[PDB]
Amino acid sequence: DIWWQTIGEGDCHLVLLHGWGLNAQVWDCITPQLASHFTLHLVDLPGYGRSGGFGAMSLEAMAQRVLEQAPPQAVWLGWSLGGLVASQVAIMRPERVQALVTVASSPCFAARDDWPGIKPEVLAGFQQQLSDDFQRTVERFLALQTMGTESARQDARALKQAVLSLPMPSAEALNGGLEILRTVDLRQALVRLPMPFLRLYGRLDGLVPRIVPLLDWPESESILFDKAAHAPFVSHPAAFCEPLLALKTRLG
Amino acid sequence: NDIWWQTIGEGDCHLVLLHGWGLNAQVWDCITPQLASHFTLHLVDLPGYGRSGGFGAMSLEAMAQRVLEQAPPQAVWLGWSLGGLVASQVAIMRPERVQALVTVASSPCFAARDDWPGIKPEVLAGFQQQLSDDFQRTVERFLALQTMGTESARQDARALKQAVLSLPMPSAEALNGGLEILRTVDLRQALVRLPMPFLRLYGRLDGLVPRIVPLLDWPESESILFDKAAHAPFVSHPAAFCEPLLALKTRLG
Amino acid sequence: MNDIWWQTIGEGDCHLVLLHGWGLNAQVWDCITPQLASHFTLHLVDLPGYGRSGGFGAMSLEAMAQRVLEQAPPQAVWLGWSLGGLVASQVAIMRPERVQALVTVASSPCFAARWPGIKPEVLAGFQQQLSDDFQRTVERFLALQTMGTESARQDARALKQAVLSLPMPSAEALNGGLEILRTVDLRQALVLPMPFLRLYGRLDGLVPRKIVPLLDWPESESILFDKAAHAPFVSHPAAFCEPLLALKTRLG
Repeated sequence: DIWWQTIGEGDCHLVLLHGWGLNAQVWDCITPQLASHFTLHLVDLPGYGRSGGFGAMSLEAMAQRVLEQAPPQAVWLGWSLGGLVASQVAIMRPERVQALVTVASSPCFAARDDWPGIKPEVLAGFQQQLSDDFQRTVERFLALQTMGTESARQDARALKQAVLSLPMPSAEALNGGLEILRTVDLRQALVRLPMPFLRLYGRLDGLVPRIVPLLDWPESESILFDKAAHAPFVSHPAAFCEPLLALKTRLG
Repeated sequence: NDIWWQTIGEGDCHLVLLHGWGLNAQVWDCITPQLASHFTLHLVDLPGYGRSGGFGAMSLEAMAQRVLEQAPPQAVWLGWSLGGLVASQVAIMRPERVQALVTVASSPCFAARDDWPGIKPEVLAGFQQQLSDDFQRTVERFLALQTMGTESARQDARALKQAVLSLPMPSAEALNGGLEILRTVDLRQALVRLPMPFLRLYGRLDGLVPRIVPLLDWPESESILFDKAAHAPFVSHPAAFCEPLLALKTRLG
Repeated sequence: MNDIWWQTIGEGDCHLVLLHGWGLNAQVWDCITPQLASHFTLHLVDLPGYGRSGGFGAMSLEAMAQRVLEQAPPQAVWLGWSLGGLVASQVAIMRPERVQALVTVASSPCFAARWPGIKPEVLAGFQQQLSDDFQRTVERFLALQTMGTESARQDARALKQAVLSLPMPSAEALNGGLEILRTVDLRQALVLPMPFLRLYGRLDGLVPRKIVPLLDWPESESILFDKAAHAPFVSHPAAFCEPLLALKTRLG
């Protein structure tokens, strides 16, 4: 069904959800640093990577399918689009999420009134370009996520390699992904999450504008990566892991 | 177990200030009015020092944990000398609490090690024994050691001495433990992977923390050397000390 | 492809040449170059015969080091993995003014036993077996360089990925490299006027624990990783970058 790979054997399970257009291979470089401290669940989201053969679906539905293969309890970490999925799971079944971690994610990707974000028509235009130029629209959207850093070239290639080492996902899965980002808004639903909530950001993130407002989710904690863009775990793997190890400990 | 903690100022951003070994939060008396309009200022007496009486010797880890417990959710943390190791330890342990790390006249590894400049262990050991057998003479030796070499040296040591004479000194055990922290702690590798901004202020003439280019090659941190300051550049050169703090607030937004 | 492929990454103004091992290419450094590009100008090399430098054949260890030198910077730290640790070492014998420091990782001066090590006739086996079953001989030799760790099957498929995404090295060059391992002893020519850092995996099958005799090289330093086998920068990235960053502090 859903490509799912389990690695390591700590008593704390960690579910890692990638972002739009990509797959679990994005975690290749931090899985070695984590697998001795967690049982790690590498997931290709439904419609993505080796989980082809799903079309579009609602965020809720994406979260129900990943939930249906998850361990009983686990820390849930979502990167970007994956951050919304991991968020939806915490909303739907809080007893399953010992703690929620989002990486370079926004509860509401599209700019709303007095809420920073992407212009709803920038993203709408990205769905049109996908019709006209499929292959190069995915590559251009991923090129956006490593821009701005003193590492952009090797980081853009890490992402680009990870989409090109597998057959492209369906164009309907991806367009649906873009729609989720365009229309989803979880700011309120997370106001009262009952479990530990850790939000990680990159300062130079061109998609998720740098946090102070979500800080004012008073129970959640946030870390801003000062020299990272939209993929802090690629450009800053060692700073990325350490708050996760600290988080396993705090749970205890 | 509660720590002396005074919040002053009416400023946008939070700034925790941590004094060095043997002193107390009064060392900041004469820069707080220039910072008061830009930061909410958190003036702390480290566990076992000054007004947070009744603590003995502890590890840097326990020390940083006790301070962090009365800390605001998110602040900029500025450490002077040993306070710099405390603030650094906080950065490492609890990055979500630390908007930015600043150290003044402070070293990640105070004692000289191989290929690493610092206080020679035997010189530190001599200071300890001197402190044990000849307390008040060694306090004066210490106060001179922080101000020596600058245009302003006597006036500055007098200012530091005022902060010493007017509060309870730390217990014999707290004193010895803190020297043992400086003797043993090495945070060099630990601070490579810090996620937040890291600003390091130094005095060119500082005789306790030698003149910086090894640490710059922490490539994501920044460093500033005041040509004319020694170990207390916020005493000797208040105006230049605050400027990079305003620049930091600009960077954080 | 009669050119040595050579890529430069970073702005750390200390230079660091990275030399891969038998069969592999610079892609094996994919997960550590982020950790190190902030601290070094990195030169990723594909040894001649391998990776993107495929249009070469068999050649002596000194021919290899000479070809690799021609495109190397004026001065640099030279770090070699496995077979690459013999190219590095050779370079710090032919032209030591070019080499600010020599680092070897899970490598030995004389790979074949005499002196603990690998039996010579079982490196004859791989050479012969390489003609009777090309693919599985390569796979089985590569498998030796990761097995022995808790992460053996992740680390193994990291190496296979790096091999499969580029042209398979020539049987000639692959045979040539096995020849270097089998024949060469550099134990005597390394008794050497630069700092000499030596990195080992306790669980390394191909490289035993000849460390304690090579500690006697009285001015060579050695570090053993207690849970690494032949590929410790893959199995343990963090513990691998730390000694490199402290070596850079010990210069300058």
